[PDB]
Amino acid sequence: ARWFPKTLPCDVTLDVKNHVIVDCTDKHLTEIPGGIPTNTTNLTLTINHIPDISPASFHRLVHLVEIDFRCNCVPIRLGSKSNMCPRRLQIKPRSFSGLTYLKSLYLDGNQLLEIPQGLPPSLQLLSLEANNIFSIRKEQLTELANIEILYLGQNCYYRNPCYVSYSIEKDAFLNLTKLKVLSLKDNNVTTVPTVLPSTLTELYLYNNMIAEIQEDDFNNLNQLQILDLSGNCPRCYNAPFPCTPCKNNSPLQIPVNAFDALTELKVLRLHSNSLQHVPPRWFKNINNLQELDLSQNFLAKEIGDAKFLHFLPNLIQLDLSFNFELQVYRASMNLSQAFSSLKSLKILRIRGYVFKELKSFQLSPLHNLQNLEVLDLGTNFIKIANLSMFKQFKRLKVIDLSVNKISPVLEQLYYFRYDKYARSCSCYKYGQTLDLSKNSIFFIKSSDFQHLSFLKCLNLSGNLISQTLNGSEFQPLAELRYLDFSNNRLDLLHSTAFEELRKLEVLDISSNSHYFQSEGITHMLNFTKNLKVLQKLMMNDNDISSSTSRTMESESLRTLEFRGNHLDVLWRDGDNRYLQLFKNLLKLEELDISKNSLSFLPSGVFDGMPPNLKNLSLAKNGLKSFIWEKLRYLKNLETLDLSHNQLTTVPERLSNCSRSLKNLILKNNQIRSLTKYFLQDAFQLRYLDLSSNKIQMIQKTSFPENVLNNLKMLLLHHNRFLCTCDAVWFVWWVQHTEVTIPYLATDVTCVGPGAHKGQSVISLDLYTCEL
Amino acid sequence: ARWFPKTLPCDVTLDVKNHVIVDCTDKHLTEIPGGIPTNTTNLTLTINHIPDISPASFHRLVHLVEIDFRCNCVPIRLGSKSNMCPRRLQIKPRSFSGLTYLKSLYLDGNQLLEIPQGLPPSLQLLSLEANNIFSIRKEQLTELANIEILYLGQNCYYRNPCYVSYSIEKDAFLNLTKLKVLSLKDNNVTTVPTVLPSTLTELYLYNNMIAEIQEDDFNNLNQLQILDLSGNCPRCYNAPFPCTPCKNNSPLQIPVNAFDALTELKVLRLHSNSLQHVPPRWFKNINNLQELDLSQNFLAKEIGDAKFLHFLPNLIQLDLSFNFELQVYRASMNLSQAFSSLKSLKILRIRGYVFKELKSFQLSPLHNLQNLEVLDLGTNFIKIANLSMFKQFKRLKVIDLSVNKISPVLEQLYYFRYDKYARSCSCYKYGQTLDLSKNSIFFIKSSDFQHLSFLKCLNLSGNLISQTLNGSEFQPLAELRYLDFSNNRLDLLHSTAFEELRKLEVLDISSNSHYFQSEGITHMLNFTKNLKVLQKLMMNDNDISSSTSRTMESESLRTLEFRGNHLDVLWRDGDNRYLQLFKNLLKLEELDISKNSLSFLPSGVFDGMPPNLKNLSLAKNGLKSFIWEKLRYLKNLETLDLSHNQLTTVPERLSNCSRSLKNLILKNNQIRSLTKYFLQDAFQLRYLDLSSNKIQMIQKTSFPENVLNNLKMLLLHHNRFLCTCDAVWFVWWVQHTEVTIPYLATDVTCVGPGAHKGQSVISLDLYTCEL
Ligand SMILES: *[C@@H]1O[C@H](CO)[C@@H](O[C@@H]2O[C@H](CO)[C@@H](O)[C@H](O)[C@H]2NC(C)=O)[C@H](O)[C@H]1NC(C)=O
Ligand SMILES: *[C@@H]1O[C@H](CO)[C@@H](O[C@@H]2O[C@H](CO)[C@@H](O)[C@H](O)[C@H]2NC(C)=O)[C@H](O)[C@H]1NC(C)=O
Ligand SMILES: COCCOc1nc(N)c2[nH]c(=O)n(Cc3ccccc3)c2n1
Ligand SMILES: COCCOc1nc(N)c2[nH]c(=O)n(Cc3ccccc3)c2n1
Ligand SMILES: *[C@@H]1O[C@H](CO)[C@@H](O)[C@H](O)[C@H]1NC(C)=O
Ligand SMILES: *[C@@H]1O[C@H](CO)[C@@H](O)[C@H](O)[C@H]1NC(C)=O
Ligand SMILES: *[C@@H]1O[C@H](CO)[C@@H](O)[C@H](O)[C@H]1NC(C)=O
Ligand SMILES: *[C@@H]1O[C@H](CO)[C@@H](O)[C@H](O)[C@H]1NC(C)=O
Ligand SMILES: *[C@@H]1O[C@H](CO)[C@@H](O)[C@H](O)[C@H]1NC(C)=O
Ligand SMILES: *[C@@H]1O[C@H](CO)[C@@H](O)[C@H](O)[C@H]1NC(C)=O
Ligand SMILES: *[C@@H]1O[C@H](CO)[C@@H](O)[C@H](O)[C@H]1NC(C)=O
Ligand SMILES: *[C@@H]1O[C@H](CO)[C@@H](O)[C@H](O)[C@H]1NC(C)=O
Ligand SMILES: *[C@@H]1O[C@H](CO)[C@@H](O)[C@H](O)[C@H]1NC(C)=O
Ligand SMILES: *[C@@H]1O[C@H](CO)[C@@H](O)[C@H](O)[C@H]1NC(C)=O
Repeated sequence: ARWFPKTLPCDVTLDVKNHVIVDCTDKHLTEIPGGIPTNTTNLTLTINHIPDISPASFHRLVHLVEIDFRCNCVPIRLGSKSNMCPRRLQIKPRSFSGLTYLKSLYLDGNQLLEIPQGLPPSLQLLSLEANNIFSIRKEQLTELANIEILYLGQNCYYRNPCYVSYSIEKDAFLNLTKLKVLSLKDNNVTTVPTVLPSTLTELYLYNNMIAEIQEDDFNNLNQLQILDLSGNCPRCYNAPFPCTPCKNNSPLQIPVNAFDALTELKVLRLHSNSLQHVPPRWFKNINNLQELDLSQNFLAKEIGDAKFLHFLPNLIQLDLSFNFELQVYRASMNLSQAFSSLKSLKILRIRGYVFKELKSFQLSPLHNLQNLEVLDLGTNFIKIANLSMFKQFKRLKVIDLSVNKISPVLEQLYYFRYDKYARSCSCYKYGQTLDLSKNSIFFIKSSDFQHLSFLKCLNLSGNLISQTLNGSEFQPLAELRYLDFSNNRLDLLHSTAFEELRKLEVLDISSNSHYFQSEGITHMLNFTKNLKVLQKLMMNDNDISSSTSRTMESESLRTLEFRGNHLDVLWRDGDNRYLQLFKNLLKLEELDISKNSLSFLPSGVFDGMPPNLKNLSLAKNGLKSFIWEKLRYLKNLETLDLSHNQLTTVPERLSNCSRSLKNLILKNNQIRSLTKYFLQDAFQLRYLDLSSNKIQMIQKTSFPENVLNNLKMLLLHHNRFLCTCDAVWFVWWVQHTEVTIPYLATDVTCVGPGAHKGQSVISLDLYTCEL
Repeated sequence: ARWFPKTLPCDVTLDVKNHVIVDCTDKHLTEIPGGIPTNTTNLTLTINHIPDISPASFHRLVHLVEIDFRCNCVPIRLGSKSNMCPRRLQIKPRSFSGLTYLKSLYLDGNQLLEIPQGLPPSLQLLSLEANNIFSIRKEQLTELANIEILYLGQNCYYRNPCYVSYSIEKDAFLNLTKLKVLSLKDNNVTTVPTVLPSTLTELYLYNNMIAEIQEDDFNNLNQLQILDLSGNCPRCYNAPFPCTPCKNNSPLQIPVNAFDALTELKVLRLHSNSLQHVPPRWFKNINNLQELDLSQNFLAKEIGDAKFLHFLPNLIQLDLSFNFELQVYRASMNLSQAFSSLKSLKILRIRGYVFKELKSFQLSPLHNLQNLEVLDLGTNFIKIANLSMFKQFKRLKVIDLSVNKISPVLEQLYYFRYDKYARSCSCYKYGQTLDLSKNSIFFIKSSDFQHLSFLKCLNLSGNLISQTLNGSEFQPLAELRYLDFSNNRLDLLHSTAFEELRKLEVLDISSNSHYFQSEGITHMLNFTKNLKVLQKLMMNDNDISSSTSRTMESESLRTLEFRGNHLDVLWRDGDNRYLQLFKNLLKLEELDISKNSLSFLPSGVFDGMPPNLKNLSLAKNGLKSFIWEKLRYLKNLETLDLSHNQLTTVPERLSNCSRSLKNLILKNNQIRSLTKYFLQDAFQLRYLDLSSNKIQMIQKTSFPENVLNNLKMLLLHHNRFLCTCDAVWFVWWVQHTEVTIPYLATDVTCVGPGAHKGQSVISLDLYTCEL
């Protein structure tokens, strides 16, 4: 099909407008490759080991609007220790001055000592994060007259130390009259640099050594929308990065008038500034403020008073998390009445207040916040809460009591990571959610959920629930669509478990292995019959090796996850009793029986499958053999996942095994060669992964072109390809096909013979085979 | 050193007396190898694919006392499905008649249709388990006149069906006048064969279809010591193998006088015979009975009466497990007073009686059993037990309440596997043990252990204990030496946790990841300081990535297991705070820090190790690099485990890195070659494992003979050895060395060049390299 093989080790993409995008991310390059198109608008060379840039680098590439050249020499402590960068990136004079249309230049993570000079006046975005530039001088910024976005952070901090204070000359940035975004985070800065251009919308000064704000510091910044001063005078208790507090337990000192000019301010972040008081006067001339982060201060007392809230009627989010007093376990949470001023508030987070008992009235300041959607009281060591108090919170989307000690999306390292916005080189959608995960609930009964019939998802994941559910425990939860009961100890003595949840669409009972791990106890896996609208059942990692019921039954269920169990034991060769375990799941479309130690599949398994099975996984089973002909029984099979097993062969004729099969995943097996007519007449096939096997040769008979050319994708990487004259067809076909084959640059490689060892097949000249 | 290389693919061992033991177990043989020594006494050829035996097989081997030729054609359902046996083993005439001294012949698992004829009269043991011989005729046993031990079981059952009843001619075995042991288990037998020779000591008739015992079936068996009739009329409820009960819920019917002749009987197994009553009259003329198994019957009621116990004053073990009535949850356990007649009883097991509440007086029948050592009341769904009742059981070695629902060694498939004696092809030693594992204990306090100060080991593994231990919870356990607290939710707010256990030698807090998995909670890992005689601490799989204490301290601790945590995060490059975490464990000799995602080791780690570290594991870390010179800091290092990582190199000179190092494990890495002088002057080295790497060449310089010849073991298997003329030394050395190198038969193999591919280096003739 293709007249000229793409030999360039980079992905190439058009988009008309008006971009030619060349992506060489992580291609182990030591040089900018030759042959990059002349029309290239966006060139990405991130994560390679290109030791320099010169006028030759970009000579022909005059239409470049963006160079992303990040992490070609990452600082020692941030980067790989197996392949350390020997010496800082070298940038020779006039390497960029030619690039008349260059709007964006990323040079992060290259150990640069200075702001590269000779940059073109078209430049809008310059990024220099994670270099060794720790002294900014007005003279070096004159080239940046038209610059709008300037990232200078992470040049002086514990992962990349400069061993001195950061220095910024007086008025360094003032004459940058178009600068909108300035980031000087993670830099050992000691004072807000001044005067700043008034054109700024976003100023990031967090994680620095600024002990005081002068009353003038933000005087002219009347366009500023985001200000972040977090992590100056940090709260260091249980900090999981090195942490130096301001001396004398001092807070970051901010004059009461410091923010007066900031009338456009939308976001103010004062996380981890050791604040003991939040003076109302701060917010006098800011009315448009939407997001305020006061997490990680010492505001426990202030939470009970908080007069400043009366000045914040447009505030959408408020974070007061991790303000607890050291060594104190409060009896209760004292929320000021001032919380009732927050007419616009959608999200309130008060993790880590740390208190024993939550009572209904303590939340009364929140009762009339009409727009409140999220109340997050996680990680509080709450021991006692009458859950019925949430009858007054039907309007909320999420009530998060996660990680508490109750008994009758944000990343998991969010509040405690160093820089949550550092650049590297779920049942909420069902409706109202009560997250009780990771608590101490050992016993449940109906009245625990009294007045909570509005709930659509309940998360009980990671409690201690160890009882014989009989259908009486959740009786009030008449609307519940999702129940996450994972990480408990479900005891399925009774097949009536869960049947009171009459609207239940999704049930997770994964990781309830405790009672399935024990011998000669009853287990009623036919409990599914009673749940008439159940769509998805997850029963992963339960170690299930025995069952009292021979069959699971459902008229509704579409997806069953049954991974990490012992069907190998249930289907012990010679025992027929459980071969139809899934057969009466009549609408079942997706079955995951990966990680079940199925070395082999007894005969009967495929006949036993329910008639509409579409997506079957047998991954990670140690399968050593597989009667491919038995796929004939699975008349609606579309996706078959046999990844990570020990198969040594493919079928003689795939078309003779299944007429429906579209996606066949055979990665990570022991396949040494393909059968002579493997894919012959397999017209349905659209996706074939044969990566990470031990294949030497592929001949045309096995891979007919009328089948290959309808493939959306064909994965061949990490095999043992022998590039002799017998491979002439494969090598040609690979070089000239339209079919998408990932990693042709990286990992489609001859292992021999000698001459061609280690070489990419895409680059292979086999002219000697046609003399 | 050796003049003639051992080329035979079998392990060969002398023992003077007077045995030449040739072991070819699992060597993928399709033929009996040539060159087996003529003096061979014991030849084992188990698990190979040798399709026949003939007079050539053993022609020269006239001193053979034993042939173990098991599983060269295992029945379809018991054996491998990837390599099924095509056709039953063929035994030609007169293959054994020469073997005049043959005392033992195992031919199990070969699909034999008949009892091999022409066997020598010296034969004492014949084993034919898992063949297809399901009709025994007196005529075929005339060859076995001197036989003592005859195993005929597993020839007709669900894993290897014959589709008919087993047949034994009248008096078939009678004229075998030396037969001591007869096993006809798992055979679809319908009646006790008669008459049996009176010389029998052991008779195994379990797992069969015998509905009745005739009163004379065991009349003449006055030497019989073991009788097993289990699994005839089985109790089939929650059976995890296919199970057909006798009709009408009938028991195995046994006349009251059936055992009268059995005066020597020591062991009687009546497991899973659906017995409702145990008539005293059975035991009238058996006084020497030591072991009785009555598990898996319907003896719940009978346990409360049990008059038969008065006839059993010499009984050592009694098993009454899994006698519960279906659908009944008794309030209490009713043990007859008759239990007090059991003067000799050491072991009593009553698992699966199934009851709610255990009370002190219910065990009073056991109060004066002076020899009682084990009381096992596991798997009973006990909800309530005042543990102080065990103040009356100081003399016991083990009190097992494992797998219950309390809240104030036997294999895990023991009671419910088909044939617990089927042949395939711990803190008890500290003193008194109370096993509370896998219960529902959510909260502990001191009084829970009142009157239990005698305890040496307590197993709390797998409870729900989720509290902030402060040193008050275990105060009475003044003698406790071992605490298994694994699989709980330890909350280490307080460094005083566990300090009341003043005699504690071993603490397991593994798999208490719950509170270490959460961010910005306190964790006092310095709790170790208070435990003055603590020798071993296990804190595996806790996911530990943060710690409030910088250092762990102990004057006593010798062994710390810290595997499955996140030291990679604690030692994040640039953070120095935790680099001395283990340093003040002054007597630490063994440290396991495998599975900690340590891609690299930051500098400081080895300087941070405590000074007497001997045994270090860094296995399974994905280590991509390792500064070998840093081993100089570990001045007492003896064993270093770097298995399962990604190391590509060894040190230039191992001796220059450590003077103390004796055992170096480098298996499962990516090592492609050895340094020129790798082991030069490494005089301390005794064990080197380089198996499963990618090594092509080993030269003499790297492996000097003065170092090699002090090695206890040297592992080289599963590498990528190239057998060219450059390998001449290695191939010679390997063939001629005394040094133990396992798997020379199986997996020390040339990968090339072409000519020698797949060939063992032991067998390699490289004469062309000296032509
Ligand atoms: C932040 O700047 C301070 C100086 O303000 C650096 O601290 C100096 O570091 C050297 C070498 O570690 C010491 O000998 C000096 O005495 C230090 N001075 C002070 C005042 O502490 C600090 O290392 C810088 N931080 C980073 C991460 O580079
Ligand atoms: C044990 O013997 C019984 C009969 O004594 C076998 O059962 C017969 O099996 C055949 C073929 O399956 C059937 O046609 C008959 O219905 C069965 N007869 C009866 C009376 O049940 C049984 O197959 C044998 N078991 C094994 C495991 O070999
Ligand atoms: C030892 O086996 C006893 C019967 O099986 C079995 N399996 C469970 N999962 C139970 N949970 C459980 O509580 N019991 C006890 C029980 C027994 C009968 C009636 C009511 C409660 C259980 N018994
Ligand atoms: C969220 O920040 C909590 C501070 O740390 C922290 N860590 C634990 N592991 C506790 N267990 C625990 O019960 N608490 C609450 C507490 C706090 C102070 C005094 C006594 C009890 C815990 N608090
Ligand atoms: C190309 O560069 C422009 C300007 O920097 C940018 O807006 C656009 O999103 C880029 N496209 C990419 C990386 O695909
Ligand atoms: C429930 O909470 C757990 C544990 O915190 C989390 O993994 C899971 O995503 C939640 N489940 C759902 C369905 O939201
Ligand atoms: C479920 O299990 C078995 C039948 O397989 C039976 O004992 C029980 O009554 C059944 N109950 C339901 C709801 O299917
Ligand atoms: C050798 O055979 C004899 C007779 O069967 C037996 O007693 C002995 O255990 C055997 N020795 C070994 C090591 O297998
Ligand atoms: C215990 O068991 C028997 C039933 O076999 C009954 O007769 C006896 O009286 C019971 N005793 C007590 C104290 O429960
Ligand atoms: C437990 O029994 C003991 C008698 O050994 C007694 O001291 C104690 O009061 C009982 N405890 C409870 C909680 O019933
Ligand atoms: C405690 O019990 C568990 C079984 O529940 C077992 O794995 C462990 O070995 C026991 N602990 C000790 C120290 O024997
Ligand atoms: C330890 O906890 C117990 C009970 O929770 C309490 O009696 C005691 O005061 C605690 N010890 C200390 C020093 O707080
Ligand atoms: C553990 O560390 C804390 C400070 O981090 C200290 O208060 C405490 O006493 C230490 N405990 C021991 C037992 O050394
Ligand atoms: C390593 O070898 C060099 C050269 O013999 C020597 O100077 C140095 O002391 C040696 N170090 C150790 C730890 O043996």
